[PDB]
Amino acid sequence: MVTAFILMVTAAGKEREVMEKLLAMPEVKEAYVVYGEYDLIVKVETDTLKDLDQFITEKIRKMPEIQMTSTMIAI
Amino acid sequence: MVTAFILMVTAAGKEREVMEKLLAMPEVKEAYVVYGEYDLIVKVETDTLKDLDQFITEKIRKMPEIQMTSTMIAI
Amino acid sequence: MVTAFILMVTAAGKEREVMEKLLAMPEVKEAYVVYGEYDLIVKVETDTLKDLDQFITEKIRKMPEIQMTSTMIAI
Amino acid sequence: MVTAFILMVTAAGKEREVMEKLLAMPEVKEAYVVYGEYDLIVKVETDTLKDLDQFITEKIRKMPEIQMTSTMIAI
Amino acid sequence: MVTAFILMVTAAGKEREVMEKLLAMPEVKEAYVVYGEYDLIVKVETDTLKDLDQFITEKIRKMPEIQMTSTMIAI
Amino acid sequence: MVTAFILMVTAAGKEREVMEKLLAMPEVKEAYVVYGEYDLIVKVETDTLKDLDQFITEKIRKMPEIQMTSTMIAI
Amino acid sequence: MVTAFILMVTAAGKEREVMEKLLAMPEVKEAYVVYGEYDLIVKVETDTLKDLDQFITEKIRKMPEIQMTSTMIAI
Amino acid sequence: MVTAFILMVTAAGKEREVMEKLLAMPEVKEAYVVYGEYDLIVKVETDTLKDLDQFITEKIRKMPEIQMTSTMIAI
Ligand SMILES: CC[C@H](C)[C@H](N)C(=O)O
Ligand SMILES: CC[C@H](C)[C@H](N)C(=O)O
Ligand SMILES: CC[C@H](C)[C@H](N)C(=O)O
Ligand SMILES: CC[C@H](C)[C@H](N)C(=O)O
Repeated sequence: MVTAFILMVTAAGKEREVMEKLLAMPEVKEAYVVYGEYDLIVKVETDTLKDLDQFITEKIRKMPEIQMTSTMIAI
Repeated sequence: MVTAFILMVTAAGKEREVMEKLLAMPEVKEAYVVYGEYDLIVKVETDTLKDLDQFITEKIRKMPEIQMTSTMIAI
Repeated sequence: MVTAFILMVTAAGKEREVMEKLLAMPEVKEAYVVYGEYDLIVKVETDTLKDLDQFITEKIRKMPEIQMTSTMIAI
Repeated sequence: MVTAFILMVTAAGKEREVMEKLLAMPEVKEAYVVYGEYDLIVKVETDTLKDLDQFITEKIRKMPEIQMTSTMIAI
Repeated sequence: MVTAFILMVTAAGKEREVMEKLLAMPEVKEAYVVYGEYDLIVKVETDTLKDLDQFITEKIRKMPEIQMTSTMIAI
Repeated sequence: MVTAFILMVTAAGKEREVMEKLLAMPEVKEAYVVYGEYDLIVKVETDTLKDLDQFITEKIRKMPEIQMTSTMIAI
Repeated sequence: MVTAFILMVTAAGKEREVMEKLLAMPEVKEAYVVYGEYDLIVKVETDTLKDLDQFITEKIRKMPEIQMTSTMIAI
Repeated sequence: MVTAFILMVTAAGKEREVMEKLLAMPEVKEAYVVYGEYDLIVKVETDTLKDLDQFITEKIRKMPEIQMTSTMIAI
């Protein structure tokens, strides 16, 4: 199994709507709007790294409101 | 009382327009146009953290001219 | 209640031992060793902001093994 | 007169003692320990740019506890 | 021969579209979608530096889907 | 007198047109499109720091094609 | 299989000697000294994520000449 | 001809002495001590890219007083 945290910067004022969309996805276990350089922190759990790759490319990167991400995979 | 410093990037030709909105807000204690990656730095104070949350999420991040923000809460 | 995520950098080879010490703290709700710029991601919760201030400055940052912390307070 | 905000990263656990030292300097108008990538924010005011550079050089950079800094001159 | 690595950020939902354009170009030796701040990394080779200049300025930076690039020329 | 170098990131494919506009300004002495994290490097010379401040706010920041800048003042 | 690009900053003047050491490692597929903020780019391939972390930990991070690194896992 | 701008970080208090040594090199066309993240900005010109490669790696980065360099090649 894979557990990872994705830190994201979103367009100003869209963090809440983006968070709600992410929370509705099965891969997403937790999501919070936060203070600092990043706007959202999202915890995801997938069966494989390939699945995590697909979550990033097929879900995250197709959302225009998300601008910059940093992913940290638990080990 | 909660004190925080907010770094902001505004749309081109709008940093003065944003400063004018900021300098009319009760929560804004000081505001400066600065050199660098960010256009402005603003020191704000609210009674509680819940109030800061509302202020930043609603009055700052939804301001049309704002493109990005990074808030540093102080101790 | 205040929720925050602490991104940490520990001295080399101390990640695991630091994590076990953190997991013993009542404020720590989740802790993970991760691959990336940061060595650990820790979810903490306190009753007030003043308590978090105390926990981060007097407990967490005083741990000999911890070199850097970047705390993201949740809205 | 030159006004500038200096963001600094300190050795973990030394931010308060550093802030107190800084607060004792005449050029320092305000100083706060903050959450985020940076640990301290300081507002300084000097008569000239020359004096600002001398300040960070003779005082700031000569403080072992201070590890990294970013200066933002106010306009 | 000049070799360079180009880090690129593309518009949302366009990273595959860009990869398809890149993988049809003679100058592209390898191309990968990557995690992080950048969406793709591409290794290119040209006969001369003047050719690289033309290639990057005209075929890469004018590509409609490209939002930002950072090119690292190799020795 | 003040001499400074301004490093800038521009929208992809607009670096040349931005450079031409800057070169036409009396304050600008040299300008080059460059490889790396920055897209343009511009050398400016003004009578006072106040004039440099005005160049940044009234000229640079009103140009939508310019996205992020870093200014280094000679001393 | 996991493929990743590692960008590194080395002590000034030690980049080539470091590159040669890296090139002697089986996990390293290619390596180049480059212009820019980073001094070296290395492409590595390991069977697992676990092995990638062990690689940078046992080899990369244990090289005194290497001062800073940024890893980008390829999808 | 190849033109490049080298952004440098020197050991503390060595900026001026490093600058005078650089000004003596035929490749160096302009050199300035500056306020900011970098200590010096140096404009250099060589007849070919291969010569610049040699100049930066075998001359510049071998200078004991220089700690970091980020070279931006001009188009
Ligand atoms: C609510 C905080 C927002 C999202 C941003 N991260 C900031 O610090 O300003
Ligand atoms: C109290 C905050 C400390 C100093 C650090 N900046 C952090 O966010 O963890
Ligand atoms: C010509 C280079 C462009 C402007 C950008 N700086 C890059 O490195 O890709
Ligand atoms: C040859 C390039 C060196 C290593 C450094 N990255 C620079 O740009 O100055």
